[PDB]
Amino acid sequence: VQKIGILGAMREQITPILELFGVDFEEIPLGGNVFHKGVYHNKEIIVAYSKIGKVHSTLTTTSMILAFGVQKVLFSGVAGSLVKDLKINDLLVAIQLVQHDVDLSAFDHPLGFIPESAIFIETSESLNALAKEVANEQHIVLKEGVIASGDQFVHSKERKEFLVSEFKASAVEMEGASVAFVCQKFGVPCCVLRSISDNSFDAFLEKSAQTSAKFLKSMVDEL
Amino acid sequence: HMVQKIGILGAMREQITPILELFGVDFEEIPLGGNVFHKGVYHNKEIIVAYSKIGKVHSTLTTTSMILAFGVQKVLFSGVAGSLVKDLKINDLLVAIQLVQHDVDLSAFDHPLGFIPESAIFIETSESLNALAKEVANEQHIVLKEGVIASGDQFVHSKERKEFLVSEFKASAVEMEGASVAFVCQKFGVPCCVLRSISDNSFDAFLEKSAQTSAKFLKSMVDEL
Repeated sequence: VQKIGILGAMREQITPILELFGVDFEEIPLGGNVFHKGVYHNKEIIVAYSKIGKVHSTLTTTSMILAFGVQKVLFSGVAGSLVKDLKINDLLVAIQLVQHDVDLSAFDHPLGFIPESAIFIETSESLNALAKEVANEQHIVLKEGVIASGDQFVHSKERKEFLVSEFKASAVEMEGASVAFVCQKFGVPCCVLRSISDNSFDAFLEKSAQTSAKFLKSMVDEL
Repeated sequence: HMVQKIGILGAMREQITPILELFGVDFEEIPLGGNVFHKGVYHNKEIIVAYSKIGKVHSTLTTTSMILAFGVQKVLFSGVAGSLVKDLKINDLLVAIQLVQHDVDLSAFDHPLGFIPESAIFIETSESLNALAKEVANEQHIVLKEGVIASGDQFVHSKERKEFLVSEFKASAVEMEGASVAFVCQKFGVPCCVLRSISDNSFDAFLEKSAQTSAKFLKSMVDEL
């Protein structure tokens, strides 16, 4: 059978996903997290909220793989734009992700680099081409970019500009890079999608929750 | 096979062969998620040893695999740290009573620095493993200090950052993996003890030295478990 992981970066994204898929979902607790497991079109679907920041999101993804056997992972959520051409409500597919807060510069490593790893983590060529396929069939503009992730909420103009000079990043958030890393380590194809959320707010989040559930279901139908 | 199983993590790859050697039994190598796990039997326990790799995502991943894939019920975590206070000097051994993620910053939503929703600023380790470390250090006339340990994904070297960690968190030392391991163990219900040799206040001689010291200490703890 197929086994597919869907991770949401905000708790409010989860209900809209379960309801769109239509099938019953068993609630299953493991290590502080909650995993929703259902059958749709004869595939196992595992859905969960990541929780906040890199340790939380690493734990959730690691448990999704080792405990539920998911074979592919789809991670939606929200990011802040760092460049003018990226406007509120654009959908961005991450080709590369960087942990922006990593600094081993004292040992002569460049910023973002950990030994036995790399500065930029790649996502799955096949899932990304399918997202472009889904987006075209649905008349959505899907833009391509580098996402930066870290355990700070980045608001200041100075930190934003450093992220663009050093990593060539388009957008910023808190979980993406850790999730894509874990998937690489286990040889599990991953796709990370973000709707742009800044350049009064619940409405933006609600709607973006509804439309991401639709886009993910459409990727699953093709898988 | 045995009923009891214990995980032993090292924050430096240099710490592993001394540990494997001192326990003296045969270890089988099991690769998983980019990590290598050494599985052996000593006394009436299965022992699982692994290097954590560097920083918070690495170490969170290794611990989760150790708990989930090999069923460890207790975890002992050794490595090196930097001093933040004057009475903590090179070659001291320190037990972390509590741990904090010093780099977390959600102050834009009015959260105290270090706090993440659904968690706490301070993560706790095992009172009973810590009192055991203390009993062992008495028996062998070894110095074991007790303190708060700060972790984050930057090698901290400036005076401004060191003084923020003291004033904000009352930390006594700083390193890059402790808080994340104590956090995961907490999430699964697994008692955890974190032990650090102080590396500051040549580097390699200090390392080969401390790896021997800490492997003896770790084995002294298991012989009493």
